[PDB]
Amino acid sequence: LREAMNSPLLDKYKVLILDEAHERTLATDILMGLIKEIVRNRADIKVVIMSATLDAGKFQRYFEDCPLLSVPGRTFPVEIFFTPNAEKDYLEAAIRTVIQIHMVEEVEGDILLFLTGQEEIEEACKRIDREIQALGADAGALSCIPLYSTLPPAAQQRIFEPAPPNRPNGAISRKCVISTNIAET
RNA sequence: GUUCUUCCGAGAACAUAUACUAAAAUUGGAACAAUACAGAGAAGAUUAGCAUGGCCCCUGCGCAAGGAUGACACGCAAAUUCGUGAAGCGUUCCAAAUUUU
Ligand SMILES: [Mg+2]
Ligand SMILES: [Mg+2]
Repeated sequence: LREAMNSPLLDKYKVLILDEAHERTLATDILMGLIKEIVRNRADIKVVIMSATLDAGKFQRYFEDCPLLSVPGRTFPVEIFFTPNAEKDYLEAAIRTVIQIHMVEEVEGDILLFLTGQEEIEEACKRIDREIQALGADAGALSCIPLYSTLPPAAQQRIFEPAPPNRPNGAISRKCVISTNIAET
């Protein structure tokens, strides 16, 4: 967007590629419109709008029914789960969920819990620490790591830390990263 | 006033205090007749009665018997006095998802 404001037809460019279109950022929304305007005029320049989300081909219309290419490719399959009734206090549920997983799941792995913000990610750390201090020696060590966009560098760097070597009884120790949408994308 | 005295115009005896004192003038207290109008004790109703009480009477010779069982009684039915533990308070809140030039 900064280049176009000096050179409206993007004169240096032959093939554009507007990646990650799903994120729909103010930079991107402006671009797309001007770039469709460019697709008039500079009638030699290719445009390849990529999106990583499956989105309902609204992009396909917008650009004069341009051809849509679908490419699959995840790495592993994921299991999805729901609560059958609707819990009325989600943080009490989330905290309770973390403990439940820590105790019952036999597979090694870390827990990534999505909360709304620092008023909660700093509460959820504390309260989850309380119940693991209650569960004592049998349960594996759970390490609770907050993660939000304004943590200083040293506090962010924790997330790279590996789990304990687990307790001797075979109880799986785990890292629990509690994070806003910074862990989403 | 009437009977006696006489020197004669006075004397003596008898007789002794009635009457809400009115032909009045004033000033009160009871019961009558009845216009339009409704219903007179007893835990639904139809209804004998006998009591109880007292600054309420009437008829009755009356300690008999009657008057709506004479009437009234008919609710705010409030009268010697407390003992317990919680909670506001003594004046006082509420908070940053991601991120780009
Ligand atoms: Mg009766
Ligand atoms: Mg009678």
